[PDB]
Amino acid sequence: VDLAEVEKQILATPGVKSFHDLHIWALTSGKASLTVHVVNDTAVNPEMEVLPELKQMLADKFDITHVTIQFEL
Amino acid sequence: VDLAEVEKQILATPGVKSFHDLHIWAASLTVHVVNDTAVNPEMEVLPELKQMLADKFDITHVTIQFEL
Ligand code: NI
Ligand code: NI
Repeated sequence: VDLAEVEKQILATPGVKSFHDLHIWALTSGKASLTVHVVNDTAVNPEMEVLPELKQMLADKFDITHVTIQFEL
Repeated sequence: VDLAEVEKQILATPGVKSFHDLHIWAASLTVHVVNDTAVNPEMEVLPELKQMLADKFDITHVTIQFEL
């Protein structure tokens, strides 16, 4: 997992203003686990309009399928 | 940490319908919450869960994902 591409792809996602507290570590299984705090734009409900896009991108681009994404304004 | 008491308090929170993928390790907590679909959980649920986990369990390193 290239942490720079992960950061770039998070900030490249429509409706993402910023992020912090990105953690990416290996589970016992050796599979990637990710947590992140995302500040979404005021115009989008991120549950509907950002979360599915971040899930899709993290799976497709990084093979990360164990995700917990929190949104703040 | 009593996961049974964490479970009760999460489910006791207004706007919470269910949760899964609760993980607590050295304390850090992650969880997936299904909110009531009539509630945007970003203002009506998230701060409430964060203050409850702080008050009741001394847990402040939290990541809560709302979905479904
Ligand atoms: Ni945060
Ligand atoms: Ni889930």
